[PDB]
Amino acid sequence: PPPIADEPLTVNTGIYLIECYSLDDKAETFKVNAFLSLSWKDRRLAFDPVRSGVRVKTYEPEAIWIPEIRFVNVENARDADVVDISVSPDGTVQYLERFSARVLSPLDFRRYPFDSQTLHIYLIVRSVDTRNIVLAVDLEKVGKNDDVFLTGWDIESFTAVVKPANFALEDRLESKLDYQLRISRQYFSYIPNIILPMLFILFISWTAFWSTSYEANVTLVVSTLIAHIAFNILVETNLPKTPAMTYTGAIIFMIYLFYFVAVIEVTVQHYLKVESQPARAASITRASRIAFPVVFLLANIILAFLFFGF
Amino acid sequence: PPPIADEPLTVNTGIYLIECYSLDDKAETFKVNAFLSLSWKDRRLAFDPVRSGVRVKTYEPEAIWIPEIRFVNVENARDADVVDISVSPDGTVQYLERFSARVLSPLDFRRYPFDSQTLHIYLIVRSVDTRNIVLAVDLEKVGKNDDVFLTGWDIESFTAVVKPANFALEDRLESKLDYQLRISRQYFSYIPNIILPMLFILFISWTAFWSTSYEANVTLVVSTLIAHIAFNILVETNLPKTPAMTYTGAIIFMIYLFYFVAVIEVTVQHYLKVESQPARAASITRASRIAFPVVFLLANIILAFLFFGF
Amino acid sequence: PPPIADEPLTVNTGIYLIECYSLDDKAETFKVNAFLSLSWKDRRLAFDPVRSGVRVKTYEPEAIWIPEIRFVNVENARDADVVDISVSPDGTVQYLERFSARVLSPLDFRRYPFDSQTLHIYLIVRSVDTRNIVLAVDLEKVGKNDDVFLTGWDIESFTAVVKPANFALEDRLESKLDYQLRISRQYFSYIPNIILPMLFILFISWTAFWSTSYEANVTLVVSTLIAHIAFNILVETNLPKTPAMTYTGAIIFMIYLFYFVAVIEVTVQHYLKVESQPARAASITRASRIAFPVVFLLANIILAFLFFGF
Amino acid sequence: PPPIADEPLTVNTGIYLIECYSLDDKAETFKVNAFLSLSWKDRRLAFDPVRSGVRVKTYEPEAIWIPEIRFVNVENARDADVVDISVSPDGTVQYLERFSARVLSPLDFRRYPFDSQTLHIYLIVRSVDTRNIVLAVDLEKVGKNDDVFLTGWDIESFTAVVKPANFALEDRLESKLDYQLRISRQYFSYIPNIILPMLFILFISWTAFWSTSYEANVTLVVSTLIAHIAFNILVETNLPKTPAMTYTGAIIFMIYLFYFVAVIEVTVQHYLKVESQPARAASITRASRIAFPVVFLLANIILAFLFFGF
Amino acid sequence: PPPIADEPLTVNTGIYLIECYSLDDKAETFKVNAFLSLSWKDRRLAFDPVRSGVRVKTYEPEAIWIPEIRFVNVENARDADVVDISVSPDGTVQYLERFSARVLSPLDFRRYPFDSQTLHIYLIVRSVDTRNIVLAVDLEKVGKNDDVFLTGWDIESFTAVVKPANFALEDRLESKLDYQLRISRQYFSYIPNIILPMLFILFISWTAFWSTSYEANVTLVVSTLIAHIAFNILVETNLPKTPAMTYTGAIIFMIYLFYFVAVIEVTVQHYLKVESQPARAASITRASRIAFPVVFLLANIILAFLFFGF
Ligand SMILES: [Cl-]
Ligand SMILES: [Cl-]
Ligand SMILES: [Cl-]
Ligand SMILES: [Cl-]
Ligand SMILES: [Cl-]
Ligand code: NA
Ligand code: NA
Ligand code: NA
Ligand code: NA
Ligand code: NA
Repeated sequence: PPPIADEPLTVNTGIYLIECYSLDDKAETFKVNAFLSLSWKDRRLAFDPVRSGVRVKTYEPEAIWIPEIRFVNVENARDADVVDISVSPDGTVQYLERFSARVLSPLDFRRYPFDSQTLHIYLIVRSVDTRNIVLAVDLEKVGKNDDVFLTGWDIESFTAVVKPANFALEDRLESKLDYQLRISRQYFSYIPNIILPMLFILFISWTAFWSTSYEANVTLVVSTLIAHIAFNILVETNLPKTPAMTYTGAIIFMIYLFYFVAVIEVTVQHYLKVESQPARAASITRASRIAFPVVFLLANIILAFLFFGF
Repeated sequence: PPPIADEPLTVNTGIYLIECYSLDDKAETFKVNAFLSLSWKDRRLAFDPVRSGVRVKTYEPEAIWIPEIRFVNVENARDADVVDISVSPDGTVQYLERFSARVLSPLDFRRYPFDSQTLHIYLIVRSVDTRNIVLAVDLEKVGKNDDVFLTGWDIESFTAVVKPANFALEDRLESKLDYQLRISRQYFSYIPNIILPMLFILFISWTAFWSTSYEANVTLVVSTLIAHIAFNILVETNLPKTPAMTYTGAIIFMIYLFYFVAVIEVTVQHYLKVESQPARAASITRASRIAFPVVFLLANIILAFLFFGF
Repeated sequence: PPPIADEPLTVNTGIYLIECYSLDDKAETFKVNAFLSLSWKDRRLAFDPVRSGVRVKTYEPEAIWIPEIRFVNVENARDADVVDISVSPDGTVQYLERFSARVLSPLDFRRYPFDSQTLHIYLIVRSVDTRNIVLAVDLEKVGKNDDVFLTGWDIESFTAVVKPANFALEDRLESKLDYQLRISRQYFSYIPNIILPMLFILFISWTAFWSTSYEANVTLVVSTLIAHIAFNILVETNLPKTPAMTYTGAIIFMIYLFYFVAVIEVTVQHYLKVESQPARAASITRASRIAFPVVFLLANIILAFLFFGF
Repeated sequence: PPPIADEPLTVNTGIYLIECYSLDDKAETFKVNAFLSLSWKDRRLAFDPVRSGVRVKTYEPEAIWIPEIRFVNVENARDADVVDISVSPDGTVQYLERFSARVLSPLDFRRYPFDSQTLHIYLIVRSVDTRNIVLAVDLEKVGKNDDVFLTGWDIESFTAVVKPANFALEDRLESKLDYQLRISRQYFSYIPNIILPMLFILFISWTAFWSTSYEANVTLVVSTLIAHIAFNILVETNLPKTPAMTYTGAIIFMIYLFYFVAVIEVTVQHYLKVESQPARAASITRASRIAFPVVFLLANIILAFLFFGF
Repeated sequence: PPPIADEPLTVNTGIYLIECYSLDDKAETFKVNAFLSLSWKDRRLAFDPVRSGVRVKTYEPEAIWIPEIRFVNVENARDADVVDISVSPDGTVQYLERFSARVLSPLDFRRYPFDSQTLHIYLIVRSVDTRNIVLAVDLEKVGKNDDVFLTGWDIESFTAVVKPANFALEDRLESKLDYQLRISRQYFSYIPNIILPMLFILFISWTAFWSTSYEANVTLVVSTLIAHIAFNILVETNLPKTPAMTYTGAIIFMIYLFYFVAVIEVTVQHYLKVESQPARAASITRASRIAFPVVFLLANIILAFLFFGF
């Protein structure tokens, strides 16, 4: 029994995150636990304060027409839980439900660890006989409770883009709001825990340049390579999968490449030494001692700028 | 209380994916979140626009006969959620539910990474006293929302094969539509991340051909073999299980075989050198230096053609 | 309000697997998605075709007495979903529900990979005042849809043992049918993927018999042992846990035993060589070169016959 | 509407395990699938066999007063499913529900693998105006179906301690029965699969005592130590976590300690040999050859007795 | 139909943990299974003991007004299960439900293993036309059953902070109680299982200081480094992820740093020895033998005090 008039029905909306949690990097989902606040005008149940004796009149949800607002990027039926429905005398209705749902928003991992994400929560409504359109009421959208937290993330801001998207969909108009939760990662624990030790085991690999012992060198470079793979396995949890070209993935690939050309160098130095041209051998090792750290430092700087300064 | 007439009842159907997600390579399932749109003629509730005063008359689902359309390859009861039921005056009924369900469709991994899949969603309906038959209405089947995504996949097309399958089943006719979601994988991140490093550790194993030191060689080939297994463990996540003969599984098996015959070679060179026939030894190593990369490049080319050009 | 007469009430039953899936080797469960078809005589609602005008009369499940058929080995409340209830005029009732449940049936892993399993689905019904007994109707038990699949398994047959088990249980008779889904494993992908590489790394271990260098030998045998454990970790996914004495577990244990006695041999050859009896040393190695592969081939043949030919 | 009389209301209880499954060593839970059988006297619905014409009168659960029996150590709302309620003429009521629930009972891992556990299922009931007390009826408690199984466990016995615990709780009497499922582990598969290979890799470590080559020895002892950690990783699944001092944890710790003092020994032998006192070196190695296996055998015997004979 | 009077409505509350379980270090959640006890005055259903004949009058939850108390930090709809509602003659109502819910409370890992946590359970209630305020009744808050246990934790105390938080929220007053479950970890099993073996493999690394053999030394230090990473992988389960600067993470990082500077030392000793200044080489090794254990002991002491004494 929808409200009837000469104009499209506007439904004011607001979201208020009480809790947000479980940012699943793998499934690209995150659970949320919030207030939904709908408000719209329905003159059909507008009433008299004086004859009825009360400034505001509450109703059970079965009793009156409540618009079919629905989340779009939500993986399951939401845990709907009505908290209040109250009608002002002019027929404005104010509805407030608590809800929780796991939301599906894509994450972009290219600048990880130093990435930042912008999670989305969409809301559609579909038209009936009246055209129907949603819009944001900011006093009730200021959705962050002060206690909200994503462990490992700084929660920058919770806002909504005020202009609804409206479009044809299976021969009816539909209106869609985009709420946005913006976050940036807490990278620094990674420096002690991931980047420094990989660099250490890489440096141990470079020690072989001051050795001339081919068996000491192969044992050196290849055993460090095993250590490197083992350690990569150790931190495999903090290196989420993408089809995309990640930054960290880049520097890691580059490290495998350094293990490779170090093996090539050790082999060349041993071949030259075996062919009785010790001069070229020890010149190539003595040169490598500068070359490897430097080309690394350059390749890191290029690769850093290429992802961040671009 | 089914509609009654002289003809089999046709039910027009349409699906509209709002979101699809969670392509679980292991379980061969994928979750989907879509519109179902049923439409069929029921003259029994056909009505007069003029006496009733309205062009279209809505009904609650309890009120009227709605056909038992059911998914076939769905792992659980679907999260049904009716959005609209409306009746046109001639008695055509148009029904629209939102639903989400994890769908079970087999995946074929033989050409992985470069595979493509064609996920299915089946729809049966079972006959009552009237014969009952489903058919696709394309204006409401054009199921992709522009925002649909499977991370790591390009979503090619969403279509339905218009001819229903109809068949006897426990002494009743049944009608079955096959909707098809076609996808191809985003392989390229694999090149930096999986194939190149395996090839590097394999090349490091081939370095042993320029060495004559048996201890340097065993340490070389066997330590690279450990590194190889470690690395295979590292990417174990991106190498899904099959009973079938995979392409990537083929090249991997072939790599183990190369580690084996390299060990055989190193051993032969050392045995020959120990038996005072250094000429045959260093001839076999000097030969290996060409043979190994080449037979590899051939064996890869054969193996590639065998899976792709066949 | 149960049907009343002078005889035990027979309930005809049938199962029709639409889908089966998720054979969880760990939990020894497997999900199934099928038709249940109950049929039984109730003269109390037998009726007149002519006065009522219809050959068959449908009823909602609340309206009439439907026997409490229940699965036994099912881990949760089943997803019951009634599809049809129809009454023939003599009072025979034909009931058909779609259902899905994860079923608990033990698996026997002793001959794995080459095992075969026989999953079970039991059905009990408990007596009221009438004695109650189930029995199978084969036309509705032929439960395989042609599309049914367990990835990695050939689905041999779906049948039911026609004689019910009937027994006292807490002072009432109970009747129990046993449906049986028989399957055999798709082993062959394992040969390239598990058994050949383990054999290769074992052969690399045997290379040490042609070496006399004690450091080359320890590095050889012990580094292959690390590789072996690493590789076992790699395929740990395809080696399911049992309290029972597995065949594959046997050959694996035997491989560890071969690494051990190879270490013992290498040590003996080195001790003999150190005590100035080179003849006994090189005789023991030269002997080992035949002994190890042979005793292996024997021990595998015995072990194979012991599990399969017994 | 509770039964009223001059005495505390006794409720006879019985449990009948139809299936038990999913002994989760980690969560210390286990799922169970059984009969609950309640029986109690209610004269208010006692009735006349002759005027009513029937020996026993069934009732729907809504119709009459059924005591609030509740499980204590159960992690979720139980899957309640009433099977029968029947009233004898004197007013004794016999109630029988099927149920399944995952139960939380602590496990004691100190003697693992050879441990045995005693899982619990508690039942409380809370008093109303009548005092209320539970007690066990053994004919309906004999809860094992012959088919019950916990893979990897022998199921010793299912019994209940007949004396209820009764106590004040928030100003009301409460009665609590403790049913007990006793089990002992199937250890033997562990001998081939865990303990023997660890012992082998440890013995390989002791081989170094017959070597004087320091590089051979460090490669020996340290490479076996890597193998040991790898293998411990391989069986990490069968070594469940505790805050408590496990037996298997003890022997494992002791093994690490043996790797350590073997490294210390190899180092001392090399230091003595380097300081031109070969006599003390080879005396210490020759002594170690006996000492290590022996102190191990003693330390294992002490440790075994300390956990089992204590 | 809320109670009406001149004062804000107080609702007395109490929680009684029957069981608590599943402390998930990763998700920072923990399941709980408890009593909720609400009590509040409603004169509208106050009644006469003498005319009605009973001291206390029970009601079904549908019958009367029960306040919307709701958990805040709970991840799903709670498994509500009403046990009793009883009304005293003056109109005080006493309500008691059993419930279970997984609770979301952050954990602080900085002092792990030796950490202690303080889990929270919040309770809000939102105002209607009457102002509404919660407060704790201690006789019914004493929530620990004697049997409660978190394996690996000592359960210190269960209490509630008696002063409610009250605040504006979307134009209504809200009241919020904070129950607190305090716990401290059972660390000691970690000493045999994690810290001692890491220290052992580190000491093995220090053995290299008494060796002058560069190949023995590289094999020593780098192979212990592989062992260290392997072992870290082995205990990866007991080292939970944080964005924060953990203590155990600190000592682990410091251990990687010791492997690094030990490699640097071994390299320096070999370079000095190669440049014909053996005096400086063996002086640096002989110095290292004291330096490494000492700086370690200091750095551990500083690090310990920095986390604990600060
Ligand atoms: Cl050399
Ligand atoms: Cl050599
Ligand atoms: Cl030698
Ligand atoms: Cl030596
Ligand atoms: Cl040296
Ligand atoms: Na891992
Ligand atoms: Na893995
Ligand atoms: Na694995
Ligand atoms: Na593991
Ligand atoms: Na692990």
